[PDB]
Amino acid sequence: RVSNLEERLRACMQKLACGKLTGISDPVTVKTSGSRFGSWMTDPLAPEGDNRVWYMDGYHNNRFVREYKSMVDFMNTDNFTSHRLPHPWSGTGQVVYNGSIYFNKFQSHIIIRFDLKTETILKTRSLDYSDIDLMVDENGLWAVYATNQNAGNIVISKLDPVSLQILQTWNTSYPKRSAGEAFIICGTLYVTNGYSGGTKVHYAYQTNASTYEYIDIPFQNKYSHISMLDYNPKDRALYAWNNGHQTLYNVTLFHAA
Amino acid sequence: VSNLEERLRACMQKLACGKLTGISDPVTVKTSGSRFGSWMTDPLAPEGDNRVWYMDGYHNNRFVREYKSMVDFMNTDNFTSHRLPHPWSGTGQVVYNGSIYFNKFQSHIIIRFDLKTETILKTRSLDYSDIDLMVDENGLWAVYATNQNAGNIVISKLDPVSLQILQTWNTSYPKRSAGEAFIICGTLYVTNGYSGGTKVHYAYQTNASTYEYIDIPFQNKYSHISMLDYNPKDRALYAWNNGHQTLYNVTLF
Ligand SMILES: *[C@@H]1O[C@H](CO)[C@@H](O[C@@H]2O[C@H](CO)[C@@H](O)[C@H](O)[C@H]2NC(C)=O)[C@H](O)[C@H]1NC(C)=O
Ligand SMILES: *[C@@H]1O[C@H](CO)[C@@H](O[C@@H]2O[C@H](CO)[C@@H](O)[C@H](O)[C@H]2NC(C)=O)[C@H](O)[C@H]1NC(C)=O
Ligand SMILES: *[C@@H]1O[C@H](CO)[C@@H](O[C@@H]2O[C@H](CO)[C@@H](O)[C@H](O)[C@H]2NC(C)=O)[C@H](O)[C@H]1NC(C)=O
Ligand SMILES: *[C@@H]1O[C@H](CO)[C@@H](O[C@@H]2O[C@H](CO)[C@@H](O)[C@H](O)[C@H]2NC(C)=O)[C@H](O)[C@H]1NC(C)=O
Ligand SMILES: *[C@@H]1O[C@H](CO)[C@@H](O)[C@H](O)[C@H]1NC(C)=O
Ligand SMILES: *[C@@H]1O[C@H](CO)[C@@H](O)[C@H](O)[C@H]1NC(C)=O
Ligand SMILES: [Cl-]
Repeated sequence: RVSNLEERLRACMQKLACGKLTGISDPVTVKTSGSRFGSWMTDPLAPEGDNRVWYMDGYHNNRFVREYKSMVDFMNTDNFTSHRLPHPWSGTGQVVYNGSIYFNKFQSHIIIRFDLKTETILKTRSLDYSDIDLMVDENGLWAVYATNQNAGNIVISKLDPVSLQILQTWNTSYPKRSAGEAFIICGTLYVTNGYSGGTKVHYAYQTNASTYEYIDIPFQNKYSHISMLDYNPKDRALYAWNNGHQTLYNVTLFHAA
Repeated sequence: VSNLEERLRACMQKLACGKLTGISDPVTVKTSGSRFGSWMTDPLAPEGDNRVWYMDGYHNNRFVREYKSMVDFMNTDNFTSHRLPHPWSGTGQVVYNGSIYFNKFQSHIIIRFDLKTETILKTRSLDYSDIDLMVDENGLWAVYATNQNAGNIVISKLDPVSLQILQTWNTSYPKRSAGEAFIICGTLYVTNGYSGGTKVHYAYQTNASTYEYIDIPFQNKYSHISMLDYNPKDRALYAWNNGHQTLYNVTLF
């Protein structure tokens, strides 16, 4: 199938162009709307003709997902379609991946896969261990959280996007309490210092080698508070919810291994 | 489809790249030919095309043996011979994308010869086995020594169609002292000699334009090696070992 090879080729090229984070560009304010907390994103596996933006206000008591037709439509207008999820989410760490929205069920360790076209829950899984951050990079679906197994320290888990089974789990040394926002680029989890004030990326955990090291990659916090910061492997950019603002960070990568 | 299948393979191979860390014990594929020669398979060949190309001698020969597959090559002496328009020199030939790239007899002339049409597609002279052509995950290469470089090995990235020199690197390694050499993921590995206890002890990364001396031993099973080339498709070192056809498995990192 031609459509299949084009998917495998695109995925391969993204992995081939993988690097380690060295620089974060200046943010471009996409839109100014919503409350203090929230999330906005696009589907990294969406077809070329699919540039839809998915938008979710708040980190609690909300079932409604906004669907904008395009990126330009999301900037200049407010014409969107409201989707009512069967369950409200918790936190701002959900992702739209391959036509489905993956989110954390309100006040629970339960991860839900919800098909946005069929309007149907496809899978439901509890970790039994924004408390849970779901994210996607060049390698697939991820889950970032914390356990009492660790000393409250951040935990990474690779998830099968269909069965939602944990494929592999990593222990980190970074305590979630002192953790700002986080994002995974090319299998390596980057952790920021805080949510408010001046923000920098000062922690990096490579999952391929199970090693961590302390870095220092500054990026201006254009506004007071950052409630979401997620990486999109297709755009090679950082999606951010910045205190009622939707901002985009360009990203540069340098590496060979 | 067929184009995407090849673009996917080219991408997957590049993704699995890494610097050489090990060379396994060789496997004797066949015992034939004179003391010098070269044998290979087209890295950009379809899955149904497992043909083995065979070139006996290093001086004034113009006949290439074509075996239908690895099986027919290993277990049979049934082959069809191709007559090249010009004799080659040395054992630094490569069969790339249906064409044989060889150095014209006693010259700096590289000839691209399509084996199906039996025609010469391109002919180019360089500035200067004197010229060794090889293929890795990145395409076609030319390795030799120049006059500007103090007899040191010189790498040139070639355009497989126009035989144009895209980029040139000058190593710090004298070709006279050099044994056989091969390119893996844009890095020239140079052996210590053709005979005795052989080992890879020089690696030049063309990407960073840097070099480092190493120590990667491998079994020179039949004492003398006149050909040693890397094939990015099956990730193995092809070798003409003193009238013997051998294969080395390679581990990267
Ligand atoms: C994303 O989801 C699509 C389906 O929406 C997957 O497409 C399937 O691809 C396989 C072969 O790769 C086919 O056998 C299936 O029939 C396809 N599904 C459908 C419904 O046609 C695609 O593989 C998914 N991609 C990832 C990375 O999970
Ligand atoms: C993450 O860390 C916890 C604790 O640091 C690990 O749990 C330990 O597991 C070992 C055997 O694997 C036991 O001997 C210890 O008694 C456990 N300690 C605790 C406090 O539970 C856990 O296995 C680690 N997981 C991963 C994936 O690294
Ligand atoms: C190997 O040879 C084939 C055949 O000539 C090349 O295929 C050509 O690909 C280009 C674009 O990639 C097309 O425009 C041509 O029509 C193709 N040729 C034919 C005959 O269909 C292929 O590109 C070559 N590969 C390399 C690496 O040189
Ligand atoms: C290089 O390694 C490959 C894989 O280990 C070898 O291919 C295997 O050959 C054995 C026979 O001893 C088979 O049982 C395996 O099934 C083969 N593997 C595959 C993936 O088909 C290959 O023979 C080795 N070649 C050399 C020259 O060492
Ligand atoms: C990122 O850089 C690209 C290339 O110049 C540009 O097209 C794009 O608008 C930039 N995006 C941001 C958010 O700066
Ligand atoms: C070595 O290569 C560099 C890079 O192109 C070039 O400037 C220099 O002249 C070369 N030296 C010799 C001796 O070839
Ligand atoms: Cl990767």
